[PDB]
Amino acid sequence: STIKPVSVKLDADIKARVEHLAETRKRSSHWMMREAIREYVEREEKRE
Amino acid sequence: STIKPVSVKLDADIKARVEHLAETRKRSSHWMMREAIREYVEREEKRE
Repeated sequence: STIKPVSVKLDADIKARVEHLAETRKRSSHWMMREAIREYVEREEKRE
Repeated sequence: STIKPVSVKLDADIKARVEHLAETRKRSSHWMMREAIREYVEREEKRE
């Protein structure tokens, strides 16, 4: 399967807090946004 | 500047389920990705 790059407009406050958590959990800020989106659809689709 | 456009590499499977969920609730797929990320930091920051 291929990958689709989507542009997400984030405010500077949320974007900075996402980058801080990745350094403290040795993750990458790009990986956590994917996991944030992935868990969002999984939770909300099982409620439909 | 408090507006930063970030590119998130999403696979076609997650990219389609986010847009489908967005069509069924009339909020844009872009709005849910910002809310998906926002809830991730808020939940994970209270775990630190």
